[PDB]
Amino acid sequence: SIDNCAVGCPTGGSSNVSIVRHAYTLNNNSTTKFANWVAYHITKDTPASGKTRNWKTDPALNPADTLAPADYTGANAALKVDRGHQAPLASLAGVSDWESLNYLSNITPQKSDLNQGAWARLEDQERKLIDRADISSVYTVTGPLYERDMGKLPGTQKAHTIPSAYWKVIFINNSPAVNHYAAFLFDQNTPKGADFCQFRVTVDEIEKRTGLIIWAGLPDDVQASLKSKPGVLPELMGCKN
Amino acid sequence: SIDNCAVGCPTGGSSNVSIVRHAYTLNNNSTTKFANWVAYHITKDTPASGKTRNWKTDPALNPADTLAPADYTGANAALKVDRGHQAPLASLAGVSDWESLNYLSNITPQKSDLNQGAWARLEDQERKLIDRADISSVYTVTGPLYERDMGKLPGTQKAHTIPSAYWKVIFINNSPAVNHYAAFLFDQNTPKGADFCQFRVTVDEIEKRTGLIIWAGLPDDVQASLKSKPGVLPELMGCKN
Ligand SMILES: [Mg+2]
Ligand SMILES: [Mg+2]
Repeated sequence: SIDNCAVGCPTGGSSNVSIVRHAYTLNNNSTTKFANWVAYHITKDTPASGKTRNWKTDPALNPADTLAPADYTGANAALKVDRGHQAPLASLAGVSDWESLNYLSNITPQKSDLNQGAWARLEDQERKLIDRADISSVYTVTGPLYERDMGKLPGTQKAHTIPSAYWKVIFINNSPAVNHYAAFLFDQNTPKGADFCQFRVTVDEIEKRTGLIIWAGLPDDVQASLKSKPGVLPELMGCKN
Repeated sequence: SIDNCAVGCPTGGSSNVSIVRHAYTLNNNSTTKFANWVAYHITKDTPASGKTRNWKTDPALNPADTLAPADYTGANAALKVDRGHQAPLASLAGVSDWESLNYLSNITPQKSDLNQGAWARLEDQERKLIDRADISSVYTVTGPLYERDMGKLPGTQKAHTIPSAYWKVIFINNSPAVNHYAAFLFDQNTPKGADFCQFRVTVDEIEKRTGLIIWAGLPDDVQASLKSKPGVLPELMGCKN
């Protein structure tokens, strides 16, 4: 009865079952130890400011299939990474199970310059959409790419795969079949001062680089036509051209 | 009240009053003798096939400010023009005042190869959008441009100005602030076999060329951002990239 996707959650994730919460729906990867995709639904009632960050192992997963807080010891000193959210805390922290935004199934080792720079500026504009009187929902899917070796967390002996990039696919209101949409993709090494508007892509490119089908309940002809066309939602988020 | 525009009818027309019908809202030009813009609203109840075409002077205008059927005599032979509709007959003739679609305020001398070629193929895809289950409206504004000398109807002594081009701006459902949109512009001499997908433009180009502001009730920030960005509605009409 919780629908975080509206037009069908993504197919193609490594796990056949996904975790469904009020905060998000997530598909875990027991090999990489990170979520393949995280889908969430911002409304006027979901943002909350100032919540704290008590990182915790996700209790719904086997502990061997995800990370624990200990696994991040030394990671910033070794790799210049932060504990980066997939589903964003401030946009969703009013939901009834908000503490799950700080479960490590919703976190990856994200380079600090990306986390605190363009990724954060995109989060801020994504959240600001919901303040518009005619925007009642923002539906987003976000996740990693795994395309080059980014190193290993020094604080764990677990096999894991740090992402090489992160993407976000967004639409407003009811469905990308009728409503504006956007897709963005950022390498881990994105400079801190980068403008997030320079990282617009198509949904098709993200699918091709992930093995996923996003918005998988849309009709075939809608998928074929809109997924290879960059959307115009970024123009409402301050972007030009 | 009949609202054929949803987000504000255009400003900048030469007439300070517009004619409002179920079939369309139009703003006449008493100098050119043709409408500056015609706005219309397709719903599932508006299409009707096979209607007849009794061209008639628009009774709501002064006859000196518009054409009469006699004014078209010899025009096809001399100029290779048709009596081309602005608001399209087959998309709208289910409404109660449908014969007004064949009033000459809704007609211009439009080259036959445009009327019967790319302009008709765009009309067909525009009308087909309303068959999609999630599309409940198509709102369109269309009109002429006057940018070069096109010659004169041979069958009249009235002063008039034949258009050199035609434009069409389309969105679905409630508002281009949240819903897909399109804009197209075609020279009179567009080849008969042209692909209408090759004539996509921005709304800003049409405004700068016409002197109008389309969708004039939108907030300033929405107008600035979307009017310089080509829309993605054409991808649902069969167009690629
Ligand atoms: Mg972050
Ligand atoms: Mg026609």
